[PDB]
Amino acid sequence: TLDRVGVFAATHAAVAASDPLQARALVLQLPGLNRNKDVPGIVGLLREFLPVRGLPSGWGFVEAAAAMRDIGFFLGSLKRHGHEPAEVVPGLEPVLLDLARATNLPPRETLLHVTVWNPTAADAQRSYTGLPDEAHLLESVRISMAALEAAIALTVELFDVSLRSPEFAQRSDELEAYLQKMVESIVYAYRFISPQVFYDELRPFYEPIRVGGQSYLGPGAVEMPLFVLEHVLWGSQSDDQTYREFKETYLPYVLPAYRAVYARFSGEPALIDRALDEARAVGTRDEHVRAGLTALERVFKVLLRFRAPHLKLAERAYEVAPSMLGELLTLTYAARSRVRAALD
Ligand code: HEM
Ligand SMILES: N[C@@H](Cc1c[nH]c2c(Cl)cccc12)C(=O)O
Repeated sequence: TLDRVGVFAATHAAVAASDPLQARALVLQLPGLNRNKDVPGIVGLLREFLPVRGLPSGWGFVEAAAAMRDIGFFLGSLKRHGHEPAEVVPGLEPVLLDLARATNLPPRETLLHVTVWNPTAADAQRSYTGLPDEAHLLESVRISMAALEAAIALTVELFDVSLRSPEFAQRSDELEAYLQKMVESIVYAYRFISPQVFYDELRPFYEPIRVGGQSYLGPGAVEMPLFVLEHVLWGSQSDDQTYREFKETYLPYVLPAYRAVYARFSGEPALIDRALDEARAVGTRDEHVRAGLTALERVFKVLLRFRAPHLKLAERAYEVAPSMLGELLTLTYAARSRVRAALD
């Protein structure tokens, strides 16, 4: 039914199935060490598989990203106990920079490494804490990530589709159905994840680390390239500084394609800006214009069905949240309102 998801999931699975450092049984031991707060043990465990003499030259993106995933869980772990991994692990930083080069991504772990590039089986899944809530946390992202990537593709395609065309409404309705997975993610999180366990036990593992003379943020669903999708959809031309800064902050953490998608659309008006300009020039008595705008409004409706419940979720945990959440929600409502005013 959401048939575009399959190829994305299949590329994720290629990385999930890769164990080039033969680290599976070793990374499974990390949660026990984190529970004991055993920093020397954690370093000693990494040094058991960490390449000291470089990366095998037969490797490609898949193996390098898999290697970054396995070393990566030790990065957030060591920082969680108060230590810069690059300061406490000999030869680690060069390795991290080599993997950042091989994958064209930061020299640490990201959301991608800890979720969709991370195998799902109990005898294989990598984790910081080994907690049920962490298992649930990773799954919440696996629900929607492949659908999100498909949604980005659909958004780029929709950009060049004229509102006068019946394709616009059809494409808009299809983009909605993919973004509905974002809502499924939140419903799943609110049902299965303890806010208190997240804040007290999970969140301490996602702090920044210093590599190469700069700071790199830890894994978060904030790194999901939804912001790129909405760059193209509504936000590219926005003059909100805080929002611009927010997008530029997480940009390095997404796949290179989406960094390129983002670059391509910064110089153009957003989809919403073109669609509304077209609607005012043609008229709303054109049925394809009416259906186009109606379906586009439902796209904004589903984004809000993710974003509003997600704010409550974050505030519930931080009751045990960064204000940008509220600001982004307000912006999205304004965009939806513009689409509504196009029909009222
Ligand atoms: C208890 C669970 C969760 C908490 C406490 C939480 C909290 C937060 C916080 C505090 C931010 C602000 C950015 C920052 O970290 O500084 C944020 C942003 C974000 N989060 Fe979550 N989150 C949770 C679950 C999820 C889930 C399940 C998803 C989707 C799978 C998700 C997707 C996003 C996205 C896409 C953003 C960027 C802002 C936006 O699009 O509105 N989060 N979240
Ligand atoms: N969405 C929030 C909560 C979060 C932290 N790490 C996460 C992971 Cl690893 C998966 C899903 C959500 C989160 C964030 O990006 O910080």
